[PDB]
Amino acid sequence: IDQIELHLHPKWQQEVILNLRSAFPNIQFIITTHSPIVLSTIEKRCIREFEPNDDGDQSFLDSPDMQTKGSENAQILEQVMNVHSTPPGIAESHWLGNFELLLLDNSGELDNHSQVLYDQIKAHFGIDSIELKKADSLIRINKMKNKLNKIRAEKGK
Amino acid sequence: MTKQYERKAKGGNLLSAFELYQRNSDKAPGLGEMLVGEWFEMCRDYIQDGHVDESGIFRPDNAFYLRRLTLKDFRRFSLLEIKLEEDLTVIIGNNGKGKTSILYAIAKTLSWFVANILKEGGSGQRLSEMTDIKNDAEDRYSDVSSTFFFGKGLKSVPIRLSRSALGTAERRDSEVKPAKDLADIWRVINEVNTINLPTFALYNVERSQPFNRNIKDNTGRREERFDAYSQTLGGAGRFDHFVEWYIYLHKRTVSDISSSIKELEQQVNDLQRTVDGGMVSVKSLLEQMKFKLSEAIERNDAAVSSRVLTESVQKSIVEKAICSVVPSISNIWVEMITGSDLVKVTNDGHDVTIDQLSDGLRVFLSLVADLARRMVMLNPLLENPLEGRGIVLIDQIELHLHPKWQQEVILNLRSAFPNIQFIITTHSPIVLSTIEKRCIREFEPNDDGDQSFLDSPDMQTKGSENAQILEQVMNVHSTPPGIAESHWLGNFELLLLDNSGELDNHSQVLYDQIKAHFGIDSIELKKADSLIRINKMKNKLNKIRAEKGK
Amino acid sequence: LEIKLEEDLTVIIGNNGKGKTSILYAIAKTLSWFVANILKEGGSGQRLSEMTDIKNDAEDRYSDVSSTFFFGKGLKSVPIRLSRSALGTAERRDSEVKPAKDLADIWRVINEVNTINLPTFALYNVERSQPFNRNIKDNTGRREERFDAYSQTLGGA
Repeated sequence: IDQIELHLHPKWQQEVILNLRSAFPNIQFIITTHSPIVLSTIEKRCIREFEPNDDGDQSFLDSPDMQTKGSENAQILEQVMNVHSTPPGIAESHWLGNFELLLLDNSGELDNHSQVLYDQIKAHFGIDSIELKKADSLIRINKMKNKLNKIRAEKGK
Repeated sequence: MTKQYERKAKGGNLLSAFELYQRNSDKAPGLGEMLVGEWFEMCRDYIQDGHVDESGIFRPDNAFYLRRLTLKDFRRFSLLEIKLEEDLTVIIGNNGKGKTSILYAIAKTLSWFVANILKEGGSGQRLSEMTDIKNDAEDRYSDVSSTFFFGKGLKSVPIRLSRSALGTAERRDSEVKPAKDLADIWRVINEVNTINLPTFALYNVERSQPFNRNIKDNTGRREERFDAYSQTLGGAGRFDHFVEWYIYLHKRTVSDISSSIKELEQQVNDLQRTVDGGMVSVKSLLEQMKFKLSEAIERNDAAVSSRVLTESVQKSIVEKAICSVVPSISNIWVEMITGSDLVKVTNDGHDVTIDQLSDGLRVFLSLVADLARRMVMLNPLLENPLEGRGIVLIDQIELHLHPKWQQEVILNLRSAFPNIQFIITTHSPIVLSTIEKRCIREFEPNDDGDQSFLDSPDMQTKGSENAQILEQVMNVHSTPPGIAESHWLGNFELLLLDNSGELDNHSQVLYDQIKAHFGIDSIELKKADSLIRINKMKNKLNKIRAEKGK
Repeated sequence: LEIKLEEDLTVIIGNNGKGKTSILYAIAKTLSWFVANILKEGGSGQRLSEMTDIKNDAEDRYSDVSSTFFFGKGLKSVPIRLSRSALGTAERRDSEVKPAKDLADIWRVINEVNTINLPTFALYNVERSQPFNRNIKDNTGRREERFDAYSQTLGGA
């Protein structure tokens, strides 16, 4: 079967391999795919991984180092398929990294540009977004660590 | 009669000026030439007028796009309305939800535009009665409605396509008169003084076709401007027409007029100097040669006289589109060394022909190549023909593409084709991670066709990650439910939560089994260690609180 | 390239232009000999083409596809080699398919003496997802014939 995930929603990719291997238990299936959701139902020993930087001169075709059966699809996408979970072509992806870099570039406290970009993150992702949740957790951790560093360096002289 | 028509034409409406143009076209020439000329020139300024922005991209002042679609008793839908976006609209949902059906309805609507641009009083495609009518529908007829927008002059272009059942004996009619009027003004201003026409293209999932190199019967002329409307809304792109057109561009960067002129004339003159005594027994070949020379001295005069872009800059613009959108390809050419004129592409490294490509780097190549070809033929008066108006319907844009290249397919398409309104359907969260929430029209999973409004998701998908988009927008879990190994972290969470937080025998053997299945460098084992130490931290804080007070 | 396919399920992953379709196509060309010699005595399966199968940078101008099958402890190795030389070359390379001929001849002979269960070889390429028309019904082959089950079982859809 070449590209078993053809035209299938990622809800029927979670069970296509299990259904096929339960109905046809003695057929040897040899299958190609581009989907971490299909790979999440397949053992690591059943996977033959092509390296991204090969020229066709490799003498073997090997399994990954990560057990994919039962793993998260984002973890399989990052590790097995060598693909970012969050896209690098979108400038809105690196906003949280630039935000925490700006927080460390300050004294750990919020200033004008970091507050503007945090409001940008707020108005982009929304109230219940986990990007905002990680952003406010970063604010809490760095802002309280400022007072920790101050109270430890007061007695250090 | 025309006293308020002149004011309506001066106010920024082109239909009234078109009516005065049509009334004064068959009037007395000479003295009446100036008024019909200035109203025609006003219509041409309204169509052609636009400006480059600060980004260097041509933006027309009067854009053309579909803005609202209504399906009544059409296929699985009872009554549904979609407010489509100006630039990108993504339709997502489960299998058998109706996303290939919305694109089919929009293609049936745009077929009338294509047909009435092509021919005066042409008839486009219409709805079927065996499939398009809703089963167990009490009305026994279906219709689709579109409300196209063509600037401030035409705020609404209402088109209805109706069809009754196979034997219900009704005469439901399609309202295609504003489509007729808009395509008729496009055709008449084009034939008087050529204008940049809009493109319409449908790329259904039956563009995954085996490539046959020759298959060359292809009835029609591949250089004529109204060949970009030939089989455009029919599923597969005409990649065979593209490769013949590209071969003709390669052999028209000097070496085809050479063939039509020099060798044909020299064969004809050799026969003419042979037959100076007459003698039909070799004069038989000569009349065939002279007729072939006449046939090739046609199909060239229009190519020189009706030429706005030169025949090499079209090739350069098409190559720029290919190597800008399609990721692995970096150069594309035609080589004639063999004598079969074969097109070759450059992957990462090696130079291979089009037969030896993949089936996801060739299908996407055929899509981009056909769309760039149709825009180059249909938009000759621009410095970049890909900054042209149109509507393109792509069905499952993420077809046969690796998730590395689904992260940039939409960005490349919307960066190379800025003025196309794309109306796509996807099945992948990698593609939706690069698309804003307002461009997404989802179907709920608990849907049976009675809904009347497709709405955006509640979370922003642009810049979000695959796990969160897949769990909240696709509404499917990251860990698969069918794999019993995927519930072990949750079971470990419950067998820690019910106890105080110390590892008992069952929690210890579950930790050992999680470690043995996943490994030592796994997110599941790291998360289990984090839960163990935060529950020990909870117990330590509770013991310190109990020692402090009671 | 050397592949160590699993007994039950094997999944081949990688980018586009890595050769997974080529691997499945090579296996289908190998299994066509088994299918054709199950149907007809002295039959011939498909063979590698001269235009696409040979590498464009091959210095030897021939291509080999060497498969090794397993049929129990009694017959542990069934070798089969599909070889093809380049077009316009005086040197010609033959294919050694004799163990495949022997095994499929055995299957056909035992079947025609006393009816046995036959293995199911199938390829499901991207060549599927063609549109369905109910009106195409006229065909030759008598669909209820058991050996009609091998009718176009490989080659795509």
